[PDB]
Amino acid sequence: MRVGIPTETKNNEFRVAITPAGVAELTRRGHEVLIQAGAGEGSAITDADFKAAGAQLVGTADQVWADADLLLKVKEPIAAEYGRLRHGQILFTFLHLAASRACTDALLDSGTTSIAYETVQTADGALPLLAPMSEVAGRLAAQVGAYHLMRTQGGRGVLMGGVPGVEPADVVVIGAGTAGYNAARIANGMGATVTVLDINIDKLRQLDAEFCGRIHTRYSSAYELEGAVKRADLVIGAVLVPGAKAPKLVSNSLVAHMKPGAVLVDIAIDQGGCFEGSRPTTYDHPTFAVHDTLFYCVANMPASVPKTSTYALTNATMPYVLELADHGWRAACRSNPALAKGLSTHEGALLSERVATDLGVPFTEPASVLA
Amino acid sequence: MRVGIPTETKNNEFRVAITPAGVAELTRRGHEVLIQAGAGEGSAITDADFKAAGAQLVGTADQVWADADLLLKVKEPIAAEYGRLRHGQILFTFLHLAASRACTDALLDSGTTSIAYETVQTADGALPLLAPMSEVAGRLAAQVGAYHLMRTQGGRGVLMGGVPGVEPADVVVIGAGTAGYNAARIANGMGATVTVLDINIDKLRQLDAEFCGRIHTRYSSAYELEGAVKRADLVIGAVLVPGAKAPKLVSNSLVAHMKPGAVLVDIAIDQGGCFEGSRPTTYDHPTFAVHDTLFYCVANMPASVPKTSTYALTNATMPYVLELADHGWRAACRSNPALAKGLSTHEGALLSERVATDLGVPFTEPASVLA
Amino acid sequence: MRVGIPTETKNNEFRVAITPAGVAELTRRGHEVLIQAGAGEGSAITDADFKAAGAQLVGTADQVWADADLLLKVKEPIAAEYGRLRHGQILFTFLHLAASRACTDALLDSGTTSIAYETVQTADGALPLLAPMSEVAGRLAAQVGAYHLMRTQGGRGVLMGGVPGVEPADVVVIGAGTAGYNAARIANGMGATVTVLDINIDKLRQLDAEFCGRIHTRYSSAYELEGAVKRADLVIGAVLVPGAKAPKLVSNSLVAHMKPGAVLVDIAIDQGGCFEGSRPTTYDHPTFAVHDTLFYCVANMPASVPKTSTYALTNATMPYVLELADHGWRAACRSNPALAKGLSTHEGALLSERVATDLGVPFTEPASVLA
Amino acid sequence: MRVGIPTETKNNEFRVAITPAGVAELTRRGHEVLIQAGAGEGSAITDADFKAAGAQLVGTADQVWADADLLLKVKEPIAAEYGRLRHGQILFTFLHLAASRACTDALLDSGTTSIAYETVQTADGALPLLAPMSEVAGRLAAQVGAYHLMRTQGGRGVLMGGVPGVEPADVVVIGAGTAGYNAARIANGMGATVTVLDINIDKLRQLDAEFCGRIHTRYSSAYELEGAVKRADLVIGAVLVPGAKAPKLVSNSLVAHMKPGAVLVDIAIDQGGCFEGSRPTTYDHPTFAVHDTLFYCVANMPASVPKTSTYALTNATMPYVLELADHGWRAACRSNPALAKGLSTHEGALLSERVATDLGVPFTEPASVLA
Ligand SMILES: NC(=O)c1ccc[n+]([C@@H]2O[C@H](COP(=O)([O-])OP(=O)(O)OC[C@H]3O[C@@H](n4cnc5c(N)ncnc54)[C@H](O)[C@@H]3O)[C@@H](O)[C@H]2O)c1
Ligand SMILES: NC(=O)c1ccc[n+]([C@@H]2O[C@H](COP(=O)([O-])OP(=O)(O)OC[C@H]3O[C@@H](n4cnc5c(N)ncnc54)[C@H](O)[C@@H]3O)[C@@H](O)[C@H]2O)c1
Ligand SMILES: NC(=O)c1ccc[n+]([C@@H]2O[C@H](COP(=O)([O-])OP(=O)(O)OC[C@H]3O[C@@H](n4cnc5c(N)ncnc54)[C@H](O)[C@@H]3O)[C@@H](O)[C@H]2O)c1
Ligand SMILES: NC(=O)c1ccc[n+]([C@@H]2O[C@H](COP(=O)([O-])OP(=O)(O)OC[C@H]3O[C@@H](n4cnc5c(N)ncnc54)[C@H](O)[C@@H]3O)[C@@H](O)[C@H]2O)c1
Repeated sequence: MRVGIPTETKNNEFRVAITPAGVAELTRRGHEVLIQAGAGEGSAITDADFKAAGAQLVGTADQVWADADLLLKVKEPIAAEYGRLRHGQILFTFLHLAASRACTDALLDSGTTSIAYETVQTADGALPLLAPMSEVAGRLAAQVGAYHLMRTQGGRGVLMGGVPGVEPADVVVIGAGTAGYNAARIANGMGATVTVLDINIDKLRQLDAEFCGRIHTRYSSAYELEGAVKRADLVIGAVLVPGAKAPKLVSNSLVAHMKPGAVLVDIAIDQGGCFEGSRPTTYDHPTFAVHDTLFYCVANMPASVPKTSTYALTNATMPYVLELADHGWRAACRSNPALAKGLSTHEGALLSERVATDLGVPFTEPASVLA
Repeated sequence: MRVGIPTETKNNEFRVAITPAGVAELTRRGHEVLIQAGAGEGSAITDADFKAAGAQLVGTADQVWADADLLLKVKEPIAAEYGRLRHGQILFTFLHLAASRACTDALLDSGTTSIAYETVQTADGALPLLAPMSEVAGRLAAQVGAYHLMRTQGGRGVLMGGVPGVEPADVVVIGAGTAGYNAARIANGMGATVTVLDINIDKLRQLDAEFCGRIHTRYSSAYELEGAVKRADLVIGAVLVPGAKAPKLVSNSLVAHMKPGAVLVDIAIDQGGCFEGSRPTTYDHPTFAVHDTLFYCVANMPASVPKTSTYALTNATMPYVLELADHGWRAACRSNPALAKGLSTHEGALLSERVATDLGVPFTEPASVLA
Repeated sequence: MRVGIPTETKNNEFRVAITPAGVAELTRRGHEVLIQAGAGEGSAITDADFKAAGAQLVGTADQVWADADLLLKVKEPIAAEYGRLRHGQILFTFLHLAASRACTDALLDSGTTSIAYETVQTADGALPLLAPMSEVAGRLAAQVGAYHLMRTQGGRGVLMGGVPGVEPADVVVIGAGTAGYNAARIANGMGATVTVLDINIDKLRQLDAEFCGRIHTRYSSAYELEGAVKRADLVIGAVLVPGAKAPKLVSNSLVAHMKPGAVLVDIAIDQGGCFEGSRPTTYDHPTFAVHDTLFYCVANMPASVPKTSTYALTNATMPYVLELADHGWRAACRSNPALAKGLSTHEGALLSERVATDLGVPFTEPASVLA
Repeated sequence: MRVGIPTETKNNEFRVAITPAGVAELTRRGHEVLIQAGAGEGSAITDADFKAAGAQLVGTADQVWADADLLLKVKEPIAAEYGRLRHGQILFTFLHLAASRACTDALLDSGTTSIAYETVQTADGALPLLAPMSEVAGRLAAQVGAYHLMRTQGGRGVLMGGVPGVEPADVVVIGAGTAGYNAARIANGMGATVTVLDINIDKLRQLDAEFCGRIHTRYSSAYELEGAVKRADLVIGAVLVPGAKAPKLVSNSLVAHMKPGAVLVDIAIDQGGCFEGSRPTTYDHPTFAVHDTLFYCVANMPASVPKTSTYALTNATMPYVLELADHGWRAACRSNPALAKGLSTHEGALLSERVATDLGVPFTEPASVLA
């Protein structure tokens, strides 16, 4: 089997979907690894480091996409890449299909077989391949939120943690999962007063236990959500139902009642946004205004700390990459139920129910492709 | 007596030297309070809020400077203000005289009588008027340091706290006083591994006690400083000898051997900078490069979070402002040795020994002006 | 049924496989309990204490081995005990068969039926009978490691926790399971800077959550493993694949590049050792040298704190002892899949797959012995 | 002035009274530094390291003692060194004179001028040169106490921290000063339940605040002392009255009522011992028995971790060494009242009142030697 990794083309995307250690393991097992030259440059991995591990460097993107049986990526295919999608080829990357009909249609029309990092799910309900990017983004959201709270950046001009005698910032985190817990933890470490909302009370119990009383928890009812968002300096949206679109929890009329200069960071923007006003932005133009608040909506957040995120991602992905490479996609998916649950696309068939329900028709096929 | 507060004119300076509560106290005691129109706008204090407390609003800066016996500021007089300096007037603000020959010269030449906030010193050695601004700055340094470590900003692209399985950022703080303790505390809260250096072992003992083992402490010898700074992702300089220039502890050749994309935040920039390459910068152009590292040297740091810092500052200054207004400068200074230590300038005489020795001649007069 | 407990014969083994409370439960249910006189003396349990609970005291070891249907021990049979092994007898103890061809062969040849404490495994993957001994050994490892770091015992002469102004010891723990978590917790409590490595990222996540940032986590790749071990003063090997031999993770060539006087504690020595140079030692001669480092390799660790470890063990084992005594071995194993997983040996058949593949041939039989 | 450092001669004493950084400072100021060849070897400081800093290496001890105006040591002169004591020479070291009539007499008869590290005391009551050795010894006491609690070393066989479901060791620390606070902190970090006693309630308050409820505090009356010691597994004596002999707080009759295998560590053994049965031991024979308990009585404790303790000591002593070298002993003592408090001996006169009243006659002279 032939494994390809191309350079990420999305705006400011510095991650790469493999490191030399991973190349070494693949080649040890007799697979060939093709890598677009310069693909690891964002993450400070030279073409030479890749070579030394047994990779064949290739001059252009086109030659990675043709040739490769298993295409490993970080982000979803962008428009300019739709034409590179092949019929007898496995695509393994973050897809976020429920948020992009165009990407979904491009996968279905090309007949490619695709597996989403973010829907790979173990029996206990964890998402081990999203988890590490949720950790990075949760932590990032508190830092960038803290920074944009300065007057100098258009925020209301309060210091996260206050100083003795003077009140700290008021931070609300919607969602007590991986990203939410990490956002809350960092925000609390900077001295903010932190409140997190979720519909799952057990998630609130764990948070309550972990910090004794320090992080406040509220049940995420409409009343309770409005009360907290109204008073907040910084709101972080970190909500998920694993493969689904993402509920609109904060309306524009709500934001109209917020303190001027408040900042809202929508981690749930890949996947759709959990604020009504959310729209994907980029690291070049990260923010925009909604009634006197400032919105921060970068899809692709982990990309700005590639030294951390590249390693965090590939430590998690490799064992699945190896299962795919050794056994081919079906069989890997028959042996590994968590990998099966990541199956999204095959020969024009939409294999994920949540995506299908949210996208209107398509219509599912379950996993009678697994025969 | 007549108390004047003008609008701050330094770049991006949003603080104001008094709040309504302070105005009300002054007025209740029979003093007149003159305030430049719009002085509190940066801090969200309206001209109307100031009136309600008993202040006379004045259309121009010039009328505040002429007329006021006691002039309250936040920052030092800047060049455009040198001509406003008067002979029979008390100026109470942050001066940082050892770092500016020009400003010292202008104070001497005008015959003004000046008290520096930053050299008001209690018997125990504390600096109660600097302390709140060192708190804000120390906490800001960690925040802005974390942000500039993103590849997106020119930094090396590591997340402060790392994520499980991946190392965190390596933070070194030079100086374990108010600013350095606070920078250390926030850096630690964001999950960084933190080392602080000082020549004062007792300061190191306190920090060791407060965080059990969590914050590492190193005795600040040349060898220990070089070792730590070489390995650092973020270096925060927080050194002071109370009225003095500030030693150059980190040489350019040392920074030549640092990791590419490291960031150095020099909180000791007012006062002169403790890195050899430091130079005062502004919120409009905060950073610049030195051999592949990024330097951050905003004099003026607390200005960006005025909602926090204006209150933190005036909570501390008000009792001293009251002593000055009720009794006049000599007598206030005869009564309160902490105030006497802040005496910098009177009728062409330099009253501060540290400033004097550092500025070359001038030559001290001690406080036989207190008669 | 008749239950026998002999005196432990291994070097410095002070534990006993049962306490008076356990004897009393067995007796209440109509079983006979035979105990070698003096078996509880290492753990401060007198012959009289055992009598009061309903035990028959027996003068010699031989009479316990013959006579007893269920033989409860703490350690594996040693060579002088091979001749005591009988055909229609249940042996329940720590076995570690993958580390001893001889002990395995002796059980096979004797036809005895044996269940290993260390492979009794519940549905969630936990090893409830190993666990309390991993807690003791993990906590012991940090203690004894701390001690042998003194120059006086051959170590490099650094204090675990340092003192303010001076760096602490650098501790690496390989394996984030029960013993690793416990070693890290105590090492950290003593002020050391602690890094733990594992291939299981979820175990890294738990450890990151429990101590906030305080215990560092590193993904266990060969590169990360080398980096960390090279810099360490104390290395603790706590790696564990349930019934298997144990990977050699630290080569002799690697130890040759370690700081002189470093100490390596191999908790995984029962089971084979995870350092290349490891070899079982005893409490009489616990350490030996390997290239200027000091190895500590006591199989048997919990034996030195029997007041703690005898109770910790028997609190966990008793419910399983009761099921075996009441129902006999098959039936107990038919009803309790956790107990079935501990089945090692019966009438010349090796019942553990991991042991079988590690020992070369033998060849498995699965549990068609359960009929 | 000429400064000499000889090799420490006490049993297992691996510390050295100076480091290369200290030699370099002395040399820079125009002083001569003479060092016995091999003096730094216990602390891994080579003869070459000392040369590079400007030191003259000397072949024998005798030549350091003759020749040197200022003689810097770590331990007190031992008997084989009494003949080396000279008239016009400053001795600066740990003395513990109230515990040795012989050493005192030898200093008196020789006419030497001696300053004790342990009685150098600042205005606030702190002992800055003792302090770093009390930190090391306090942390060591918990480590070595933990170790000797193993049955394998004669202790009762309880693990410091217990394990879930089983009780931890019960630790009592007598004295809540530097060593006591440090012993408690490490004991607690290892999971023991820790009670500390002192007659100074404010020290009890500090310790209650620092650990919230976690470290128990008891007022040290005879009733409370007996109650706590009777129930303890580990007792640490850390009591300290600055220059005095040290009260016998724990009688032999009391130890007769202790649990068998209990361990008593007498940190206050330099200075005389605070247990009736205490007697100075060495690292070669650290322990002895007293009524079924085990006593640990190493005078000299910090010597086993010289990598830590040499730096901790010399970081504190250097500024005082510099004052002595530059100005000579009187003058240094006239300028620095803290140094004056360390004055012990001059031309046959005993200058310490506490030592004098404890040793019976001698008789004080105060510091009319300072003229
Ligand atoms: N592109 C990026 O920069 C990036 C990176 C990582 C994660 N994310 C996104 O962050 C979001 C959350 O990620 P995660 O891994 O923490 O998910 P998670 O599965 O761990 O947590 C989701 C949590 O949100 C909660 N939730 C669902 N509906 C809710 C509601 N109506 N009100 C309050 N809480 C609700 C759930 O109960 C759950 O506890 C996802 O949309 C994910 O895609 C984005
Ligand atoms: N303009 C601003 O944005 C701003 C605001 C606040 C404070 N500051 C500056 O921050 C600096 C720190 O102020 P602070 O209140 O924390 O001071 P502080 O007096 O409380 O502490 C300073 C510490 O530096 C240590 N130090 C002195 N010399 C040293 C050396 N050579 N090596 C290592 N440590 C040394 C001292 O021992 C002391 O503990 C000052 O320069 C102050 O002016 C700037
Ligand atoms: N005889 C004794 O004194 C004594 C007592 C108790 C336990 N032990 C030994 O301690 C060892 C650890 O036991 P435990 O109960 O903690 O086991 P555990 O299963 O709870 O955890 C072991 C950990 O090792 C990790 N691991 C496996 N392979 C790894 C790899 N190659 N790199 C890094 N990590 C890896 C696993 O992921 C797991 O998290 C076992 O060998 C056990 O027998 C010895
Ligand atoms: N040689 C060594 O290895 C070594 C090293 C360092 C310290 N020490 C010894 O440790 C002892 C403690 O030193 P330290 O630096 O912690 O002293 P310290 O002065 O900081 O504290 C000693 C404490 O003992 C308390 N104390 C005095 N009388 C008491 C009484 N009768 N009952 C209860 N508490 C009482 C004091 O109140 C004080 O808080 C000293 O003897 C010191 O010499 C030995």
